[PDB]
Amino acid sequence: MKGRLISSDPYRQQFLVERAVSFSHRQRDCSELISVLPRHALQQIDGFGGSFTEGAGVVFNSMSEKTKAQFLSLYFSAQEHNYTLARMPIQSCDFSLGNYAYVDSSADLQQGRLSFSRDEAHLIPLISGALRLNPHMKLMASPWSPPAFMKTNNDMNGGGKLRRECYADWADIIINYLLEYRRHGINVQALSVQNEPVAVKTWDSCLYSVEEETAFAVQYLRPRLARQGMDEMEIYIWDHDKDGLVDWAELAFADEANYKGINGLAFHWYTGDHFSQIQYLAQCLPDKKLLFSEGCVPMESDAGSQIRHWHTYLHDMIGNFKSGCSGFIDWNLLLNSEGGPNHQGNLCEAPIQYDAQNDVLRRNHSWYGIGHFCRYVRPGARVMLSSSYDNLLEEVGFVNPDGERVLVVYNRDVQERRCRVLDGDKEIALTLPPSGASTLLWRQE
Amino acid sequence: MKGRLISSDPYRQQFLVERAVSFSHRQRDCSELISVLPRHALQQIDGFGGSFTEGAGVVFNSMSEKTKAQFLSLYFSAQEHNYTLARMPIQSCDFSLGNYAYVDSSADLQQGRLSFSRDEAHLIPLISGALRLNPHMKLMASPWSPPAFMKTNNDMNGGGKLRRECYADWADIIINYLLEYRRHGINVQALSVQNEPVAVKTWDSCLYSVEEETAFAVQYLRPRLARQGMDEMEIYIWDHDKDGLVDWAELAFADEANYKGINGLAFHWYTGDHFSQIQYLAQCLPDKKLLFSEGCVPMESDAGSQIRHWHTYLHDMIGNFKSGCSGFIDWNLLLNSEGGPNHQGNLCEAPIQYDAQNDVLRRNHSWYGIGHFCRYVRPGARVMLSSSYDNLLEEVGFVNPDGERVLVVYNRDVQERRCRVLDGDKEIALTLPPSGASTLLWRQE
Repeated sequence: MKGRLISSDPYRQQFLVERAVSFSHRQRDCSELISVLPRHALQQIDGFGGSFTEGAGVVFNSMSEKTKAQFLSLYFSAQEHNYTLARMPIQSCDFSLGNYAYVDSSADLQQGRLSFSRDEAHLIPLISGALRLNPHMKLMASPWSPPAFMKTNNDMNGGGKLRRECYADWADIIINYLLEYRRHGINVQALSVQNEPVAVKTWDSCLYSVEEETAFAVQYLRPRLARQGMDEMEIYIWDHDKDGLVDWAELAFADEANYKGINGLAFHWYTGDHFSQIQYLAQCLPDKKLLFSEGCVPMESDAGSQIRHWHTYLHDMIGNFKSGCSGFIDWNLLLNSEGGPNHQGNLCEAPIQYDAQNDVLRRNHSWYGIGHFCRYVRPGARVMLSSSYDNLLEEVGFVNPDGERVLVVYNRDVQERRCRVLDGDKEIALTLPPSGASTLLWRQE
Repeated sequence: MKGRLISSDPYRQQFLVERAVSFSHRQRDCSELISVLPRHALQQIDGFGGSFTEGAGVVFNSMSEKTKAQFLSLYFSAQEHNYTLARMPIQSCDFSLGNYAYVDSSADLQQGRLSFSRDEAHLIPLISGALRLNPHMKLMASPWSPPAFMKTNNDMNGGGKLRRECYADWADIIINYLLEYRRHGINVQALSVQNEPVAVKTWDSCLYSVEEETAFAVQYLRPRLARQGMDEMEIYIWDHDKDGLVDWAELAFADEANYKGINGLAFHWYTGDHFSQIQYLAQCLPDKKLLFSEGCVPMESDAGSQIRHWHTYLHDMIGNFKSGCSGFIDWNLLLNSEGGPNHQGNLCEAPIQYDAQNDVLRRNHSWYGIGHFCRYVRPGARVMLSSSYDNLLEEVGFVNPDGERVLVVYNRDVQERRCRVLDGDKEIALTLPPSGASTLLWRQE
């Protein structure tokens, strides 16, 4: 039995180095093992990707044609990151030049006058470019806030709630958003009712109780989607941090109608690991999807910033998938050198950043970290059962649809560590430097 | 809502310090949380304990009468560790003065000439003393090796296997052992077919294929136990390290006869964490028990060795229970100053060691670590759902039969760490020093 080993040694700036390797008959000793049992498959995953925001779009539009091509190939080429998922905003989010909605007054609403010109200039070009490289990407759309006049606070920023008498109107706008994008060759396959429905932000935000969020999904979105023949659309709820996952799910799915009309829950990583809540729901709601929909790290200039970011991405991804996660979607795919533009000054790092002045593209550690997963695991693959002799050696494995085994191993220890990947009567000894990560690919004999 | 907090700092050696504490209404911020959901109960646990071996018995017998009482109280008093489980060997194990069997020729067995002199002299006195403090202890017996003449290698040591024509006779000896102990007021409630059935040791050992081990349990042990009115006896298989747990269970429980006659699997920690395998079985075999039956650390006198031992016990215990474990049984309860007696020089540390030179008893760090669990969690308790924002802050919670909530938290980080235990709309902020451990006790309002 043989395979391919892709190894990264961040402290030496060595990333995704591939080389041919071969397994050997296993030794009797059972120490330092990372046992893999490909025959025992767990949950199915839908893919990996990042987010298209007005900010990312504006930065993309500012790239030279040469850079645009390089950027798109790096992320969407089947020979590179092969991104298969994506998330985008319905109207403005903080990563926009400013607030914007598809309709700004009750009068324009009544007269049916909507405007998508802004998305057509800032978002669609980037999305269309990506779709050219991978026309089969599964796209998800989520709102940060309904138009100002449809809210109790008359402001897209600062929280507030959707006025009860505007539920139908907001749902109708979302349908037009979908029709608008379909006209430009962009098909959406998933939606979330609202980004962080329980959190007030100084930027675009809107609050919904669990009863309100689920009612909007089942009573308003579902019937309309069906009438448009968009029955297969997936709808996710929560779309917030992992600490409140179980509490929300419990309340939401207690109602049979919600269980039937909602596909699963989306979650973020801003409050930490909380992997146990993903696992509990994976066991209680085996037929629902638990999607990681957003995460990012701040801009930091100290010596250890890149290594810390590397850890944050790998640690959360491995834990999520080992716990029942159905997919991974990073936040902004791209941002400028300072981590913008953001209309509220909430600057953040993105795996790829671009400097327009010198027309220089930069790949941060996180880009390579995500790569240990996305470059090798395909949509439809299932996580496989595996175990590690030491929790500091983080690991998770998958079996692609074609049977290819894929194992990701990350050493969070501050020392070089060893392990023996054991698959039945075959094994391969690996040595990882501190913070090193390796992806092993192989097929049954 | 009030509670009790028991805190330990292994470096400063301030163990199990208790103080009254109070929860406060939760703050809106959701960072640094260890979320607990008592309403969601997981697996039930049977208790905590240690092992009685000839070695431990000899050391116990060597103590002064005052030290014997101190020792017994520390481990079995309801006001101390309150051990509720125990494991002991059927015939000799490595922690014995030497090899010994209850009979050594088919002729003597045939005529009922068995000898329990050594058990009566070295094991029964210790066991009886413990039973005096806790008459309801759940005792488990496991063999390391059948008599030499019943094996293919005619040696209790060095592996070999039970001769097929001796299955009935070995089973009878086991029954005789049970009747011998019963006549001495000692009732056994559980058995394992063989200690480490796939491992050859320089000391007492015996190999069994999974087919052989299960057949012995179902085809020979069960019938005999039933005819003696011991049908309630629990039988465990595997009784080895966690790395081969799923593989063995898969093969054993594929047969209906085995599923109906075997109560679960026992396991050790000698090859590392491998927590995922416990979790997988907890999901696939929800009605079977996954018991941790043995573990110990070697004698080590280098700097910080006590902290490492403290870590080993707490880390494995927390991981096991979070993953589906039904109980904890430590290896030798007591050993001499050097970590013996052991007839193969396999010296190990025990939570309590006795120095016969000056009649001094010493409690190692591991004793206190185990206490964070055993002094507060009662048999029949159920693990509760909980999650941590940072897995370096290891934690597991329980709900005792009387409703008391118990949360164990261990900080494996190298710096002081903070966390907010969140129970519904109530919280309590805790600060743990490096390697610190805390047990929080409380009841619902």
